[PDB]
Amino acid sequence: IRVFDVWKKYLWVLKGINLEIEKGEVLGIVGPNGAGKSTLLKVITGVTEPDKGFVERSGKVVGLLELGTGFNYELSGLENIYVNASLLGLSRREIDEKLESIIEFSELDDFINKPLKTYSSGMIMRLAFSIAIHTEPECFIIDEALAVGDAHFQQKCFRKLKEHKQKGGSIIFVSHDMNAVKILCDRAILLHKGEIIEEGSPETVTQAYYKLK
Amino acid sequence: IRVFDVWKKYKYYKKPQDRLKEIIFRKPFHEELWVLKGINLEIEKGEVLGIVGPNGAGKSTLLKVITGVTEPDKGFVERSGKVVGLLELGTGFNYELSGLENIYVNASLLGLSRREIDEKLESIIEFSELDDFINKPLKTYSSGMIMRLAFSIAIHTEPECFIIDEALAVGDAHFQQKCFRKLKEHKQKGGSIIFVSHDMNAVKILCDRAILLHKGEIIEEGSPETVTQAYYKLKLHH
Repeated sequence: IRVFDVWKKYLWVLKGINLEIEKGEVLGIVGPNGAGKSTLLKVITGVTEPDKGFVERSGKVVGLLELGTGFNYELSGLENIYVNASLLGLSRREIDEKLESIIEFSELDDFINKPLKTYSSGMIMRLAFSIAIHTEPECFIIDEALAVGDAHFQQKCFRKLKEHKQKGGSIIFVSHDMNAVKILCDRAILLHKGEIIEEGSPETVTQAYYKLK
Repeated sequence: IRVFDVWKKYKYYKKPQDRLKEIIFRKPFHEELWVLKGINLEIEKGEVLGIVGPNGAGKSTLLKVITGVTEPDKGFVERSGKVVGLLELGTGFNYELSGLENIYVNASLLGLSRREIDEKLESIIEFSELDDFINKPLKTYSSGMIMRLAFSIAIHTEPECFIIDEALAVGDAHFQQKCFRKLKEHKQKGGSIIFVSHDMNAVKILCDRAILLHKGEIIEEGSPETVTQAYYKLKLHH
């Protein structure tokens, strides 16, 4: 939710970053690839510790880095659901309530017992999406590379995202399509060399990015 | 390159519980299923071959035997040179290491020599378009930059065949074209490419010929029109 004066070095990747993601919000993060967007998201999700300052988050954040974490291909898809969902914080009771819905979402009911090694690359993405979309995290990190291979599958993923937004979820959108930002994002921010140059409505930020572009 | 009488099986426990019960009773309590049955195939240098089929047909397990990650239970596969696939892309990367340092381990694992790395090192870093960040460690790299780097190392190792699933290579179209241009250069240089997709239109235009894989066997093979037609005939009678 809230990022307060967070700093990260290795040179400082992030300098004086203050940010807040409110509930029910679709937030777009735009900038050069070299600006350090990945390091900013990692401090948010919590995989990277801020060198100076702090960030407080109400709940877990799910991003591409988390997606499909801990998968073991020797294990079955059904077995893999448990290990992935457990790493994402779902309780044993929660998994069983959602195991039925997760399998129906992936549409792998025929193949779910089969071990992951046999699955096609598309099937694995479909499975990891199903586990991730159901963990009910407070925030979702959506890079444009996500949602690839959607035989209308994106619509089911997109429909749950509307449900997630209505339930107080927050979404972070990482993409280079500014037009997409206006359509999906309630507000956006532009990141340059570890600092936020301009923030606000997606129209204002899209203008500023074009000024930089 | 050449796949002869390849067969591949796996254990199929009905319930996760049953994996326990087989420990207790000392008896197997699994199901043996064959991903690939009677797979005979040839890949000619300078060929774009399309592998189309249902997800269960076994394409992933078949591609994995070709790349060399999995050994066939029955039959054999012979390849003249290395094959690069999604599992290989960025294999062995350590994010704590620098982007330049990580290049060395990937190429060393992909078989490139210390001398071989250096000759093409200039173009590869210029190919990735990562200039100041090359000194920087991978952890700072964006997901795009990491994938962008991994493609760059793999695309120039000049393996005999490239396996391209359609979901793979997604990204900046301008960089995807850079990969597309190099693959055309790869084909001209005697390279062979394998195209895996559910887009028949993509298969028909790009693939010189194709095979249809269903239930672990090739039901129809040949010109892309016939195979794409055959794939439609298969979808009717299911």
